Amino acid sequence: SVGEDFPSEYEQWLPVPDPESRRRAGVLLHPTSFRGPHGIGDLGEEAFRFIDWLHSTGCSVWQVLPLVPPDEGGSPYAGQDANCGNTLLISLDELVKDGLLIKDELPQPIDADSVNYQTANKLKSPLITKAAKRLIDGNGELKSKLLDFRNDPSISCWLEDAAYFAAIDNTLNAYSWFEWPEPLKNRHLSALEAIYESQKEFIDLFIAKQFLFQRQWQKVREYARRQGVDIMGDMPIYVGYHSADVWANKKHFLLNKKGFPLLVSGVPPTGQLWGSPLYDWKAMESDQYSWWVNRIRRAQDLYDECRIDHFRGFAGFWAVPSEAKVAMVGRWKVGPGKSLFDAISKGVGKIKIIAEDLGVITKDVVELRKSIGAPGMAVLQFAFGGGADNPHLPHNHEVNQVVYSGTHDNDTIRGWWDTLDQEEKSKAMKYLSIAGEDDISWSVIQAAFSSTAQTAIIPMQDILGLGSSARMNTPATEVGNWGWRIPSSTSFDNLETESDRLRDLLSLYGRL
Amino acid sequence: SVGEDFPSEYEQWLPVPDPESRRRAGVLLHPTSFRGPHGIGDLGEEAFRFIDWLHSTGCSVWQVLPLVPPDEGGSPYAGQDANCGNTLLISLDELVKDGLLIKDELPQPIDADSVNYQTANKLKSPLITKAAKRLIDGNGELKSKLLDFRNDPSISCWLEDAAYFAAIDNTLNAYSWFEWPEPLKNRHLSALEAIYESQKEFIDLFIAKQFLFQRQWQKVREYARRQGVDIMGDMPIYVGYHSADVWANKKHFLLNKKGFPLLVSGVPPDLFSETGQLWGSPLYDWKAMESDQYSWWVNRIRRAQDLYDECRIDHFRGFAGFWAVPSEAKVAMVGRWKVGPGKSLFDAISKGVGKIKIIAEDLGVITKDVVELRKSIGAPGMAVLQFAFGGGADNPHLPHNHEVNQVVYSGTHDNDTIRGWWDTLDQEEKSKAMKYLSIAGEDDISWSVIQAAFSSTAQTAIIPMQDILGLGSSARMNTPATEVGNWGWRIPSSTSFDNLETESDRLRDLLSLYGRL
Ligand SMILES: OC[C@H]1O[C@H](O[C@H]2[C@H](O)[C@@H](O)[C@@H](O[C@H]3[C@H](O)[C@@H](O)[C@@H](O[C@H]4[C@H](O)[C@@H](O)[C@@H](O[C@H]5[C@H](O)[C@@H](O)[C@@H](O[C@H]6[C@H](O)[C@@H](O)[C@@H](O[C@H]7[C@H](O)[C@@H](O)[C@@H](O[C@H]8[C@H](O)[C@@H](O)[C@@H](O[C@H]9[C@H](O)[C@@H](O)[C@@H](O)O[C@@H]9CO)O[C@@H]8CO)O[C@@H]7CO)O[C@@H]6CO)O[C@@H]5CO)O[C@@H]4CO)O[C@@H]3CO)O[C@@H]2CO)[C@H](O)[C@@H](O)[C@@H]1O
Ligand SMILES: OC[C@H]1O[C@H](O[C@H]2[C@H](O)[C@@H](O)[C@@H](O[C@H]3[C@H](O)[C@@H](O)[C@@H](O[C@H]4[C@H](O)[C@@H](O)[C@@H](O[C@H]5[C@H](O)[C@@H](O)[C@@H](O[C@H]6[C@H](O)[C@@H](O)[C@@H](O[C@H]7[C@H](O)[C@@H](O)[C@@H](O[C@H]8[C@H](O)[C@@H](O)[C@@H](O)O[C@@H]8CO)O[C@@H]7CO)O[C@@H]6CO)O[C@@H]5CO)O[C@@H]4CO)O[C@@H]3CO)O[C@@H]2CO)[C@H](O)[C@@H](O)[C@@H]1O
Repeated sequence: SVGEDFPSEYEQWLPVPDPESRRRAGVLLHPTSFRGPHGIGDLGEEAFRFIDWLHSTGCSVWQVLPLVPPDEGGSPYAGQDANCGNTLLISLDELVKDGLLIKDELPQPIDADSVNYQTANKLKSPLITKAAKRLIDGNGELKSKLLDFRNDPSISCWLEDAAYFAAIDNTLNAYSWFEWPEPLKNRHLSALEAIYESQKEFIDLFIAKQFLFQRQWQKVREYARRQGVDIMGDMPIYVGYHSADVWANKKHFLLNKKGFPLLVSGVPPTGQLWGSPLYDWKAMESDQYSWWVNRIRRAQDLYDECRIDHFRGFAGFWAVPSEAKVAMVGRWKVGPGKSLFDAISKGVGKIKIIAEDLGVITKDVVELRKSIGAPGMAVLQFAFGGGADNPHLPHNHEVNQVVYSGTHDNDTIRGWWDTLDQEEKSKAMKYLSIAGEDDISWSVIQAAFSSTAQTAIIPMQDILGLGSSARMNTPATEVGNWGWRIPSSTSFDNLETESDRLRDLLSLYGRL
Repeated sequence: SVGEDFPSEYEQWLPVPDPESRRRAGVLLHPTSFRGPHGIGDLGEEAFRFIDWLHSTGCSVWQVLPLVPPDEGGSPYAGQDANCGNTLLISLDELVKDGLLIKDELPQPIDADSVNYQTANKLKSPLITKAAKRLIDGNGELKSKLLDFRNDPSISCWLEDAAYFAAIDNTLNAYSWFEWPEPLKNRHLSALEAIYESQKEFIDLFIAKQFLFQRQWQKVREYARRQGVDIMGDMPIYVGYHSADVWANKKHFLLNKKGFPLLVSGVPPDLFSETGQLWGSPLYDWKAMESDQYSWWVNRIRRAQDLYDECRIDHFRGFAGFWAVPSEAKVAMVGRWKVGPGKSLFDAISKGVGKIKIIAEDLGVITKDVVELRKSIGAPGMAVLQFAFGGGADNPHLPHNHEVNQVVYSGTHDNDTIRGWWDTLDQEEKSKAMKYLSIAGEDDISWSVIQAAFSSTAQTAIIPMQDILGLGSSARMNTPATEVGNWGWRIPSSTSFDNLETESDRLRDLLSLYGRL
């Protein structure tokens, strides 16, 4: 009532910081990059030591690339399945702790300054198989947990299809499932029954290996939670054609009557022809988008938060005739928009998505992102072309946003600086606080941390001040990517200086 | 619909910047500070030269302090009236252009490094009176404009009361209107009639002088608009007791039956103040104001719209909740918090006046209701960089904590200059500032802070002229709670707007870099 006395509590009725608005920082590091003797990083001791080091710095987020089974080139983005984990991340030493291997069975260490997948597979897979076999042949607590995992409806809704798909793909010599004999191609019940009988061992071992992955990943996730670290995963909007995701869900994709894609993914200008099948969004509507709901439920199972690559495809997507050799001959199609996210909310509750929204995007993309409250991205490596309206410049950043120095698709800051255009360089020198070129990565890190963006993420390569040899991926190249590992001599114990320097900057910019 | 082709225009359907979100910068400079021969700055040629210089820098806002008639110490915040203009800002040269003075009547120039009000009044007021007399005695276009001004209902709703109040205050030897004889104190109709008869000349001259102020100020404002410069004024939430604002609107204030205030304004002791502050202004009877749809405040805002593009309101928190001290108290601690009018006030203003552009002065420990009210009306608050380096990294004045809908200052008229502030800064705050700011020579510390203001996400950055000129503590405009030596700063006599090209270039370069052009 106007003019009357307030209660005496008035003076303590102060604004409270919303815990959901807490400023934070983190590190982008894929677990393949961890040090160790078995040819690849894994979910063992180095994952826990990394989490400890991250906690020591004051960082509270760890971002990974997709954890799916990669292709032969190591790519997390050409996954063999959208929901399975990369079994080569399984730690042999952790299997010893679980009693499925004995210490004596572990292999002699190998030099692998970079990940060679074929070498890691040859070394580790026989032992992961032996552990899985011991698991299925036993009858204890661990076997009982395997059964709970296998019979859990939110696991079984993708795992059985994944395991049958893999067993068929293992048994058949064929390019893709389009070439499979009709009863297998089209999942006839008695054909699938016959596959279970004839490939029973393969199927049970595949499922056990997914269990072992789940168990180890979940231990890592819990450990991160215990040390005040959230994990942010990565989910590409599209899935590959030759996958259980498509084969077991044909009606949910734009395929012809023979199961061949009608239209494929890409972006216009030469633009890019990615060549993935496209979702049949109208068909998906008819079962309240169950396929996407299930995918998000799996993402929730693995990660605290998730980046979706090419988030713009939910508003509008480029569709290329499947017979085309290039992208420029396609059409833009209307995406599902907020009705998809409404269905997800109804199905799964609150989600934490990060929209990858880089490049030329349309007004509908921005409106959709805002309507669901998702942050977009700023990337400082992109800030110094054009004028002062570039959205990647700090003064243009938004609070509900994730700022990066760069992503896995960019060179390291040092490498980027090396090849940078003179006009962009002179510009960067005005915006950034730069001392020696040796320390350019720390200039950019400081600019990221000084941002109003609620979350700042730095690649481990930039914290280590590494050059172009440490770049994780060069887009559109098909060899020499995804192999970077933390140098063999750099232990998390050897990074106290870097931790102190990070912590000092987080303190200064209110991210602790 | 889903899955179908978009039109072929799709790829050009790009996000458009909202023109209302445009980043900008500006300068805080009160017109008394302009150079010139008559003891005080004025609304003549220096105001136009300043606008031209400001335009050249890329700035698009000019902020002033209240333009009201100040007290004898020069304070714009102890105004004699809430709506009148300070007639000492009237340019004598502009009166010559209007044919109301001849060049020969102008006084010999005086050296006045700082504004002395008594000196300016003695020099200028007789000539402003002579001009006003010539105006009222004439017939012609200018006389016709005077009549239009006087008979305009949105002028007359405050000007007639102001003019009668001033005529009585002139005629009577009394401390305040509380001491006036009852028929004058209480505005008896036949007493007011008698005053118009006996003080007709005074009243007509007062009104003419307000006309001359309005004419000159409106020319400055129109010139600014032509050069792409918005003017931001300043309106203190409360008004003084000895004013037409109170005397002519007694039922709108918390007064007793004798017209003495029941409760007066202040703030209580704080995290940052052991004793609070007793300001001692009368308080609004907000309940009574609600009953006529806040007509007094609607009229005040209409006058603010007439003078300014946008307006800062000092102690905006008083609209949500206000501290009320028994008027007999010698100490602020004795009061209590009362419920303010909240958004119903702003709704009434919107109905009465349309869209307004207010800036909320919201500094210090404020309550959740203040923040919610400010946000509900879309008003920006303030950040002041001089306050940013105490406490930890959650300090709201630090750039990383700035908001878009906000006005960032290096400092205000109540703060020292940046150079002066730096000189006396606490070693712990200084070390902190040295980490956050980009500093070259310490002589150029004001430019470090300017850069930090411009680099902010805050939509508007405002810099005192003293900081552009890199001046020290001698150029501080006001020291709060002191009663002598304030409000006097003038631009050094040597420094002309024709010789600030380097400063203009430097500002423009920073505005370009930070997207404020
Ligand atoms: O003419 C005859 C006449 O002459 C004289 O009168 C004249 C005056 O002398 C003259 O100056 C002039 O006055 C006028 C002014 O010019 C004009 O500007 C106007 O001024 C008004 C304001 O309008 C009004 O709002 C008010 O302002 C007051 C405040 O009410 C008061 O509280 C106080 O605030 C200041 C602080 O004290 C000061 O410390 C600082 O605060 C900073 C702080 O330092 C900084 O750290 C930061 O703080 C954060 C903090 O970092 C963050 O962590 C958090 O804290 C939380 C904790 O962490 C938690 O643990 C938990 O506790 O919660 C807290 C809180 O959430 O949040 C903190 C807050 O954000 O930021 C702070 C700032 O935000 O600055 C404060 C603001 O200045 O002091 C101000 C200033 O005084 O009053 C002034 C007037 O005093 O109007 C004036 C006219 O009325 O003209 C006069 C008339 O001529 C004579 O005096 C007179 O007697 C003669 O008759
Ligand atoms: O395994 C077998 C397989 O191997 C290869 O395939 C693999 C790939 O090689 C490999 O890279 C990997 O790809 C995946 C990738 O790793 C993932 O991150 C993910 O990437 C895709 C993205 O999700 C998706 O969105 C898209 O992104 C591309 C965009 O669509 C394009 O438009 C384009 O956009 C970039 C611009 O070209 C570029 O210029 C830059 O733009 C910035 C400007 O520089 C800057 O000025 C600023 O502009 C402002 C202005 O300043 C302002 O005034 C105003 O006008 O606004 C503008 C715009 O805001 O800002 C711009 C940025 O905002 O950056 C743009 C963003 O990058 O390129 C994008 C990047 O490519 O496609 C990505 C993939 O290309 O998913 C990938 C796919 O899965 O894995 C592959 C699979 O293994 C072979 O290629 C295969 O053939 C082989 O079969």
